[PDB]
Amino acid sequence: KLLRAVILGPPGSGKGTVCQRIAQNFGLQHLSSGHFLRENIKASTEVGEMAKQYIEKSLLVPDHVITRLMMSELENRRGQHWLLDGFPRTLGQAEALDKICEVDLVISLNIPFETLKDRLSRRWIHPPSGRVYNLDFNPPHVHGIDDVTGEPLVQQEDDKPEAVAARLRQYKDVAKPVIELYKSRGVLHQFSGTETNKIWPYVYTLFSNKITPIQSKEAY
Ligand SMILES: Nc1nc2c(ncn2[C@@H]2O[C@H](COP(=O)(O)OP(=O)(O)OP(=O)(O)OP(=O)(O)OP(=O)(O)OC[C@@H]3O[C@H](n4cnc5c(=O)[nH]c(N)nc54)[C@@H](O)[C@H]3O)[C@@H](O)[C@H]2O)c(=O)[nH]1
Repeated sequence: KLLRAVILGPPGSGKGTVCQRIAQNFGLQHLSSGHFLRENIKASTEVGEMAKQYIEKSLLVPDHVITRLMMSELENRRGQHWLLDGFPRTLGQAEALDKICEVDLVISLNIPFETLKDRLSRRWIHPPSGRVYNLDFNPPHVHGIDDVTGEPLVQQEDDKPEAVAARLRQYKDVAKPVIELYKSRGVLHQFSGTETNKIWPYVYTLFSNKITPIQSKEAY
């Protein structure tokens, strides 16, 4: 009935980029744990307050806290098509997911470390606004500064080479049971390469099997 789709891959792999193309071609919003984590911190909710207790201590917010805030969001979006970016991260989150839907489509992105490192080295942000500047696509009008405020741009910690390598290894270690699970159900589609542009046509085709591509009024 409603679509239940998932895009997985290590940080830097282009999950956000693919989700954005899916929005422009299908009108399908994507849902991510980081985005819902932000939203809960801004609203100062009970789960937001739990996450902040970890963050204040420079601790990773545990998977179970993320499962909690994600299931709560999905359980309140039961009449919507879902496109999940990077969730489930773990086998236990995949199983949590199983209780409230049947996952139709899983896209896995396998991108070499060198590409990950080179993509993320080219990303800068304006931290207060969260405006993101990809230097190969949308660089700031003036070098080093935000387009509105002219305040200096920052490189996110996770975007630096050592952090990129650490996060890739963290991903590899956790990803295998999740990919195996969806592989045995026949819903997993795996893509490798260095260019999102080259992977996109295959992903497009998979979504158009499930939901109608948007066309313009005068395309008839
Ligand atoms: N336990 C726990 N888990 C968490 C927590 N928060 C989030 N999680 C999640 O951990 C996730 C990792 O999430 P993250 O929020 O820390 O980071 P992530 O969603 O992996 O974001 P990234 O922005 O690092 O990666 P991604 O969305 O895959 O990349 P993006 O599409 O933004 O591309 C990166 C750059 O490459 C560029 N790009 C893309 N394709 C190409 C291309 O073809 N060519 C070039 N030159 N550039 C390209 C883009 O313009 C972009 O600048 C798991 O899956 C869970 O969802 C948490 O607090 N605790």
